[PDB]
Amino acid sequence: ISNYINTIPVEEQPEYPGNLELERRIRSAIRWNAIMTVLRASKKDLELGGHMASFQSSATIYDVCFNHFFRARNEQDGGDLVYFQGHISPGVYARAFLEGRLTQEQLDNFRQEVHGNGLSSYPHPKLMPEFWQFPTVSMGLGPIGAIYQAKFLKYLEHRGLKDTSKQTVYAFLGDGEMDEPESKGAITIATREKLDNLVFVINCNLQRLDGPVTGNGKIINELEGIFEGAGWNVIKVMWGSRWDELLRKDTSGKLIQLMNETVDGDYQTFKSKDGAYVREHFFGKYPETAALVADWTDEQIWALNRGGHDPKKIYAAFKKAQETKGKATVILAHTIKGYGMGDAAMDGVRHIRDRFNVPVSDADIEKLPYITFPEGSEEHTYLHAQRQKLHGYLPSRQPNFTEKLELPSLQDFGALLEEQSKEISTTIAFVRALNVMLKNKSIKDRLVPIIADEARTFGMEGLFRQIGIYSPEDEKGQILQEGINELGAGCSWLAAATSYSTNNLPMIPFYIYYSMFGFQRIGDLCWAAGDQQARGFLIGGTSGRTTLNGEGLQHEDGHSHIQSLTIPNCISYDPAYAYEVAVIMHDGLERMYGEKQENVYYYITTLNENYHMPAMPEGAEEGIRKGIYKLETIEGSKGKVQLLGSGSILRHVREAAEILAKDYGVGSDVYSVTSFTELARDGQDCERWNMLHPLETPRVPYIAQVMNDAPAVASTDYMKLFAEQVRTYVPADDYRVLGTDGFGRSDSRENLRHHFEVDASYVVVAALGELAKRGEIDKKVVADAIAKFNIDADKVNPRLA
Amino acid sequence: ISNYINTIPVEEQPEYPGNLELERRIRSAIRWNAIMTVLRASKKDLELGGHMASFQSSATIYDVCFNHFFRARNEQDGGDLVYFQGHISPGVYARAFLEGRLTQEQLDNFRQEVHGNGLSSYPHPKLMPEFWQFPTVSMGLGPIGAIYQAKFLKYLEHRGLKDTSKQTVYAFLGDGEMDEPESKGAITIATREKLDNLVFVINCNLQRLDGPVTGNGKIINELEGIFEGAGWNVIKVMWGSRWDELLRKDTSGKLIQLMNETVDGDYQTFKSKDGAYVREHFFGKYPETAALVADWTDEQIWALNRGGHDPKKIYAAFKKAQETKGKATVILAHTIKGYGMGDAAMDGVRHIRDRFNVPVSDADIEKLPYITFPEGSEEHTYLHAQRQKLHGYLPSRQPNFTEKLELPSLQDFGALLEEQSKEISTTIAFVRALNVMLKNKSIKDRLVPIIADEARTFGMEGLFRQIGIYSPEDEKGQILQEGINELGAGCSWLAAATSYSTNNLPMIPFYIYYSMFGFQRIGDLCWAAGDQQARGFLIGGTSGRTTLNGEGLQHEDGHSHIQSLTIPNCISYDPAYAYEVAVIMHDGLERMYGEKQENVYYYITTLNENYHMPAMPEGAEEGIRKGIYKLETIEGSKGKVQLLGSGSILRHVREAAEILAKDYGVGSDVYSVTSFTELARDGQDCERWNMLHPLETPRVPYIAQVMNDAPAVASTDYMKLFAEQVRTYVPADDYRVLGTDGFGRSDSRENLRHHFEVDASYVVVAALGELAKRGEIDKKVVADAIAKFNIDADKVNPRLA
Ligand SMILES: COP(=O)(O)[C@](C)(O)c1sc(CCOP(=O)(O)OP(=O)(O)O)c(C)[n+]1Cc1cnc(C)nc1N
Ligand SMILES: COP(=O)(O)[C@](C)(O)c1sc(CCOP(=O)(O)OP(=O)(O)O)c(C)[n+]1Cc1cnc(C)nc1N
Ligand SMILES: [Mg+2]
Ligand SMILES: [Mg+2]
Repeated sequence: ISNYINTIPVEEQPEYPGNLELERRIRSAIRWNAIMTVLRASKKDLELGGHMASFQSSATIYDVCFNHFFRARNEQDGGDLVYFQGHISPGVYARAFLEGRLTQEQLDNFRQEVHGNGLSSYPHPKLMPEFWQFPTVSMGLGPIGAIYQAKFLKYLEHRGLKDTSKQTVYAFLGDGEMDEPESKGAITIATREKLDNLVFVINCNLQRLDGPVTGNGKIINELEGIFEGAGWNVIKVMWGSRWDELLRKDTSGKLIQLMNETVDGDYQTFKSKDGAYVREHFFGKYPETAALVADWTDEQIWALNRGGHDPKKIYAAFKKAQETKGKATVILAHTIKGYGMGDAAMDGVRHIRDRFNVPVSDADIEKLPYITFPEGSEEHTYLHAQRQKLHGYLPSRQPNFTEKLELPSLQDFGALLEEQSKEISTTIAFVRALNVMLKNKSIKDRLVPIIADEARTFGMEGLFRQIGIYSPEDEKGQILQEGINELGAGCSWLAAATSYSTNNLPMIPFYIYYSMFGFQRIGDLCWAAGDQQARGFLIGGTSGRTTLNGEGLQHEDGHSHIQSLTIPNCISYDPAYAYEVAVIMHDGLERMYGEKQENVYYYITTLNENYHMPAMPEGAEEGIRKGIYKLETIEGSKGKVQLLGSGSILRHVREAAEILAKDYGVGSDVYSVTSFTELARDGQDCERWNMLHPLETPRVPYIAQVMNDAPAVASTDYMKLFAEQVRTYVPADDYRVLGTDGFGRSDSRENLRHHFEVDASYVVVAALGELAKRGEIDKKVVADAIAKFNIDADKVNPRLA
Repeated sequence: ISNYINTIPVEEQPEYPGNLELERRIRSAIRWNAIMTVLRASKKDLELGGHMASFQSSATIYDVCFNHFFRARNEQDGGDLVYFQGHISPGVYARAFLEGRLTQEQLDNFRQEVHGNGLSSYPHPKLMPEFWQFPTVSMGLGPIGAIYQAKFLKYLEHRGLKDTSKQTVYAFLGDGEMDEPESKGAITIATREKLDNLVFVINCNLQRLDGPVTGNGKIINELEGIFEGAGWNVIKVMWGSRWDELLRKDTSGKLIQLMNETVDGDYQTFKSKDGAYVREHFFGKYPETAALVADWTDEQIWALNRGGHDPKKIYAAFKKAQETKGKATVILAHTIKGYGMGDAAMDGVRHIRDRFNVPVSDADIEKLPYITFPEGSEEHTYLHAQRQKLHGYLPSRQPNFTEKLELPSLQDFGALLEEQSKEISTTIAFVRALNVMLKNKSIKDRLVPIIADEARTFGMEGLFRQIGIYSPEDEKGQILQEGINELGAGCSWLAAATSYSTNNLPMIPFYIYYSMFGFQRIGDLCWAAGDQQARGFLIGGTSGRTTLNGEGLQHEDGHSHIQSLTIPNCISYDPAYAYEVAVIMHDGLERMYGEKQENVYYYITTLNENYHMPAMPEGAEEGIRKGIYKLETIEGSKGKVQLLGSGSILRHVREAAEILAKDYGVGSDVYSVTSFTELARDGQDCERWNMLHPLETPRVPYIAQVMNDAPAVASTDYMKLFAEQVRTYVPADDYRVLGTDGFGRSDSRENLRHHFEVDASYVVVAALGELAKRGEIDKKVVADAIAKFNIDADKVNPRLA
């Protein structure tokens, strides 16, 4: 911790390069337009919401950056990647309007987007695909997202894929937001990886929403203490220019002592009072500090301002950051929340128009008019001139990449479509599939395999040799080993998965990890990734409740597919065989990185269990993509059922089919369900459309074009809801679903599959019971199966075990 | 960052209080048994798994704590709260066996728990309720959980509820695990709250699972740097006692220097070579260093050990931690992963036996025998004596609290059961219910309201005047204000929700926050809370996709219920009315904290929208708790349907019922569904039971007892699956479900409810559609309803919008 004053003394401060007077004029119009946008919205009385106090506190910080630092996307790179603090969006909209990028109508449609000519409350690429870039309103994600984005830019340079040396990643953070663990939890990575292309800008207004961040402490010193300790370059922007003479003339050092000892709570109390109060309670603390302003008026004392509101102090900080190498920089900008808003914290607008000398008549002021600068005016000219010098306007977003990739054909995965020699797992199939992609000229080096420590568990260790591990194992290494850090790996994945948009350089990441620690652990990032239109693959390894058998409660995943189906643009699959994994990976590659450029990302659960991998049935490709296909039908003259399975449990459902046929004379149609969720969505879309077009030919759910009406049983390694979700669309009156509801526990696969009532025995009993209800076999046969199979009909429901 | 030597020089090192040689005899048996447990499991060839290398590196650290520090649960307090690193569990089981707390048959069932006499892979209270206390195997949750547990202990002392001053919270962490953002992201909280009852014990073996944490750096210095920066007391336990004469003998300071410049990777390299390669590639760096070991044998060099393996060095650290006040302490213990396992990390077993002088003869070694110390032996005597002086054995867990609470009756919530004069929301209902609880003598001071910054948004402000904010606004304050930190808040909620077990002191937490930032953001902690048998309330405020209308994509929650239903022991509700909220909160209170002591926690989504709140219908209580009740029946002669709604959307389904009756003569039964998830679980249980008891009369799902066969339509503020999950159990041929699938966006509630196709007009069209299909009405009237209601039949599916 250093003294509570500016890091950069005035004698080391560079001359300000812009026109302060003209800049303030434009900045005041932006402040005004932002407040008009939100006030106009609130007048509608539709609970639209919106904030003003935060942007008022950081407007000058953004202004200096827009006028002198921010590079826009250009022909060479995506420009500076700015993670705009979410709730200051009105200020960004206000500037964009001023630059003629948005119409008044749009501002008048702030927070009213459904009908198409409105603006989102916050940065949401999915809602405004040509405008916003990084979803930041869920606090804490921006900081860690920014760290891994800066690290990815370095990666692209080190790998010789793109020169990104001219890009800087700015993460605009709140001080209260720094309390989210995700906020400082990975700051150490920036020092490890020497991220001198990263600048954290923390708006230290000392307040969060309902009160001070740490009233009895000094948040700025806390921030400086931990960032410095983590090895970052810390630049404090504490006091404005009026304080300089004061600090210089004070030979006693008491003013510094006084600033050091005063806590946040008191500094906040001062700004809520007046000049006389500050003279008595702050300077009045010591005779020497009292003497420094004895000859000042109370009004002159009240003029003293925080550093984050002084363009000269701000510039000094951003320029210094720009020259700092070998590590990242954090700028702690001291501001006043609700700056210039008066008592507020219908003439409160009058106060604001007076305070910022806004050019709005006391006559028109009732109309909450927006201010624009006409073409040819000083303001208009300067505004655009500064932006053109920095390559244009930002934020801006390109929705599709321009180059054409020569993707592998499904035939290139031919080896995986044949029966496999040895028993292997779908995870081994995944690695084999990746190897096929790594032989493809067009995308081999665009692939970004990502792992969170665990590689050996996934048989990925065979790649540490072939393509190497990134380590600026050298800087040309291709694999990203992020350690025990799922959120960090997900942030690398996200940066890679959106490179097609931000850098017009499509990269195809495959992040494989323990499925349990996917959506459950980084779900807020998975949602944000959907918002950011990520295109990549999330491979949930060691998946299935009963399949990662020895690991237990906190590892046995029988529900990640329930979490993943809540993300609209995530496409999820639970393949049982190697050929399915290949057809799915190929399809995903084609949809996301082929000419379609579909904005979706994939989720594929894979397994750590080896078993026989048969050849793909001729023509089953499309059915695998759609979510289901008939594997075979076994004959039997005593009855007929339908049996569905997915993932590791399918082979057990097939075992049940053979038992039903040979022991009971019951034939069956056996289906592999590669994606219950895609089938459910398809069924939902068909019935929605049918409800809306009552006079037309009703659409038939895909699952109904595959299944028939005989009694059906489904079993998977996931909770029942995974397979039950398609009930409405299954065309049979009986559809029984077995699943792994309940907490996991350690045991053999055999014991867990019996415990969770999903093994072949339970599928047979479920099928026989349906026949028995139809009077096709004696109920005693079902009772006898239960006993023969050692099934305990009265053990507690696994959900409650 | 200090020199790469012990923080506590030998001159300030207290005399070790124990019998080193005897403790080693005991420790060697624990080491042996842990290994035997894992090897015997491996022999079964059931992919059970388990670890050995990690515990071998930290065994002595734990051993010193078990002999001289760890306080067991006693009559005064719950003892020290030890968050044992998850994968060192075999060592804990080995010691417990040696203490006679576990049997040999239990060790032989390591990782086979289904049949009842086994041991979980890791610390899972849900699976071993009388043994484990804290779920730590999901890395990163242990450290932040421990920080807030330590804070909660202080809270209990300041509130005057329990004297926890003698309790220390120990978090045993791995160095690789420190990369999890949750691991270091909340550490400044320990400094703000002066948590001198918290000790972080980081096993710095320089390795994670697939390689070194940071081979090109020095993870110990990185850790010291940031913890020191966060205000913690850092104690580095670097070198064993053999280095003391050496470090002192060096006058050039070349050794200190040599130690400072060597990177993690080099150090790991050395421990795989031998004294030879060490006296040359480490000591043979500077003539002054290689000269210190001039008169030394390559064997005496190879003898130099890391501090984490020397009990004298370990004791000093823990003793210094125990004495420290005003801040938390972190101990960085330098160890060797796979310590003493030689060759590897019957020949390897022979090596272990010899290396640690294990009392196992050549004749018995092939049987992989466990060792025990007979009563009367020195080892047995010492083992138990040390533990008795420390109040007993740990870990151990008490599943139920002993005191009897006098809970408020449902009558005490009478005002909430009546028709409300003022239009209010379910969130206002929750705050009022809390207030009722706050007037109950027995539980008023056991309630723990928790907020993450936002209180004003939730109308929680009126409570500050009543009970205040915990702020050591004073240390008697009842409300926990955790700032912008949902994970921290969840950890405080967990600490409070499990106080009933940990301190035999029931505390009832109510954590209210934006629902979107619940399971989605802290889902891994929620799962873990289930494992920890948490009994508390999670209130997802501002819930529903269309109800928090202006906030948009990262705020509009139409899926938290899909995430919460994956947790077995979480009970979820989405009430529409104030009376339902009171009935739900009363029942949860009774279930969890009444005599039943059910191990579940509640999740209730509440709304920010005000509307008319009717009186609870006579006798609806049981239906409200079970999940559904028939609100009303509307007469009609043209047809009849059933309409279901929950949350804020029920109001609209009720309006659709009026329209159906007024404009189309269609009558209906209207049901409020307070919990689609509890109904689906009930349905699954009935079907599971019916399948398992084919000779019995089929049980009928509650929802089917309540409903009839008339065409049904359901609408909610969540994705369709929320209501579709009960499809199988709805006894009607048609069950259409409207829901809010798709990303949220900003707009008026009216525009979003139309966009997401869940408003009254869509319910009416859905119902007419079913009647037309049945022939009751003409399809043409369905078509005319669509145009009449300004419904765009061809707009894109909201899931895709
Ligand atoms: C819906 O509007 P809101 O509640 O005002 C909003 C914008 O959603 C905010 S703003 C806010 C306080 C921000 O305080 P900071 O000091 O970080 O920023 P500022 O002082 O405003 O510059 C919080 C906690 N949240 C809520 C919040 C909480 N948790 C997460 C993960 N994200 C949030 N964004
Ligand atoms: C299946 O067992 P496993 O992989 O050996 C296990 C126990 O599951 C572990 S152990 C482990 C490495 C531990 O490294 P540390 O340096 O922290 O500890 P140690 O060196 O062993 O003392 C990881 C990443 N995981 C996996 C892991 C990853 N991510 C989370 C959130 N939790 C985990 N626990
Ligand atoms: Mg702030
Ligand atoms: Mg380690």
